[PDB]
Amino acid sequence: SMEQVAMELRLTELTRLLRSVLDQLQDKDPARIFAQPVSLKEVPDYLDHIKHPMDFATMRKRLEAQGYKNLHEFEEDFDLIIDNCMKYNARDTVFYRAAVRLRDQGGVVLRQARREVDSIG
Repeated sequence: SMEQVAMELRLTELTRLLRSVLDQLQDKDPARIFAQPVSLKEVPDYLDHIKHPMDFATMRKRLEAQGYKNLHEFEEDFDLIIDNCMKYNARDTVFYRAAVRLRDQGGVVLRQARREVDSIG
């Protein structure tokens, strides 16, 4: 139908905006601490601690499959990256500190993306 097409064009444009948001968030992680999944070879007990792992590569796969229906879903995944890290790692670690900086800096980017998604429908 023409409606299914129009909906698909909306999803495509959302995907385009989320791809730019993702790029901006990931620049706030210059050390690449959140770039890839925590290695189960190197942290074999990770899944006893963290039930829903997340990382930027895993978000990017979902994005490119147009697997985010709205910004709320995408934010949920970003929040898991931060929140998982802040639980698994102690406060006095480079990892926890990197999460706090990503959270603080990403907030700005996400504040305007919410306005852009409401604005452009």
